[PDB]
Amino acid sequence: HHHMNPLLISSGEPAGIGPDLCLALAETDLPVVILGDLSLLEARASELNLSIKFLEYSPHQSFKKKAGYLTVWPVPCAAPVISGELNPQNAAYVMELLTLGASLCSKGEFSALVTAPVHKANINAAGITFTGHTEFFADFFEVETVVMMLACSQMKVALVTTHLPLRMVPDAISSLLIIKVIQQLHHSLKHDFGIQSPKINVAGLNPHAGESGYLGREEIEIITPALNTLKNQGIDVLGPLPADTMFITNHINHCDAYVAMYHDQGLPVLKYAGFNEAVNITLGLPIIRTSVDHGTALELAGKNKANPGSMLAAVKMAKDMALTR
Ligand SMILES: NC(=O)c1ccc[n+]([C@@H]2O[C@H](COP(=O)([O-])OP(=O)(O)OC[C@H]3O[C@@H](n4cnc5c(N)ncnc54)[C@H](O)[C@@H]3O)[C@@H](O)[C@H]2O)c1
Ligand SMILES: [Zn+2]
Repeated sequence: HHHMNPLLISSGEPAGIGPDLCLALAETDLPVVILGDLSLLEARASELNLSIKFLEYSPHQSFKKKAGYLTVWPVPCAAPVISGELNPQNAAYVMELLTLGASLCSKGEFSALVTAPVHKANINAAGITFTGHTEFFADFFEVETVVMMLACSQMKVALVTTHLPLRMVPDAISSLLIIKVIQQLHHSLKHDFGIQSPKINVAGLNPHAGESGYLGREEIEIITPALNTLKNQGIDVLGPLPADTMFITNHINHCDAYVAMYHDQGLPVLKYAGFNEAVNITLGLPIIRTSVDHGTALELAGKNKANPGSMLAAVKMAKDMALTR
C-alpha cells in the first residue's frame, strides 16, 4: 500500500465510553480500524445522534481514512449491550478484542494498537483474572519487564509498580525491578522519543524519601542501590526524591521523565495537570500500544458528555510512533 498500515483501536468495555470514543474518530482522517461489535457501534452512534457510514475492514481497501466513515473489524458481543450496564457475559468479548488486537499487531497487519478503556472488575467478576492491559500484553508477548508510562506535554510519569493493592507495594519493589524498569524507560526515551541523553527523576517509596532512614528503610536498602547501579550503567537518574515536591519544576531539576514507585504516587499529579491530553503508553512490547488515560465512565456512555481528548492524543501518539518505527 501507499499509506501506513492502519492503527487498530480496541473499543474496550462495550457498556462504557470506549465505543463512544471510537465513534468520535469517524470525523477525523486518522487511519484507524475499530475492533468491536458492529451492531453495538451502529446502535451507540444512533443513541448519540451521530451520522456515520460504517465499512467492514478489508486488507484490499485503501489505508487512507475519509471523514464520515468508520472502518470496523467486527467482533460479536455475547449479549446485546445496554449503555452503562456492565454485563459479565461480555467480558470474554473484551478479552477477545485484546487478544485479537495483540495478535494482529504482532503479525504486522496493523501498525499499532490503541486501547479504549476496559472495566477490570467486570472482567474479574466473569472469572477472568485480569489486572490491566499492561500485564495482559506483557504475558501475551512473554516479556518479563514492561513499563506503564503516562505522557503529556507537562510531564512523563513511569511506574515501578502498576495495579497492586497498596499493602503489596513495598514487597513488590526490589532493586532489580527498579533497574529493569528504568533500563526500559531509558531505552524507550532515547530510541522512540528521540531524547539523546535522558534525565530521569525518581521518587522515594516513603514520605520525604524515607527521612534519611527514619521513615522507612527502602530508600537505603533498595532504591539508592538500584539508582547507583543505573548511574554506573550511564543512565542519568536523580533520586530518591520526595514525591510531594518532585513534580514542582525549578531552574535546575529539569528531567525528561519522572519515575513513581506506585500508582497513586504518580498518576494523580499527572492527571491533574493533563487528564484530557495524556496518553498511557506501554514500553517494552514488540508492538506499539497506547491508551486513554481514563476509565470506562459508565454513567457517561451514550450521553455525549465524555471528552475525546485523551483518545485523540493516544491515536496521534501511536501514529507518530508507527511513522518513526
Ligand atoms: N486503560 C484502561 O482500560 C483504564 C484506565 C483507567 C481505569 N480503568 C477502569 O475503568 C473503571 C472505572 O474506574 P475509575 O472510575 O477509577 O475511572 P474513570 O476515569 O472511569 O472515572 C473517573 C472520573 O473521570 C470521569 N471521566 C473518565 N473519562 C472521562 C472522559 N473521557 N471525559 C470526561 N470525564 C471522564 C468519570 O466520569 C469519573 O468522574 C475501572 O474498572 C478501572 O479499572 C481502565
Ligand atoms: Zn489505573
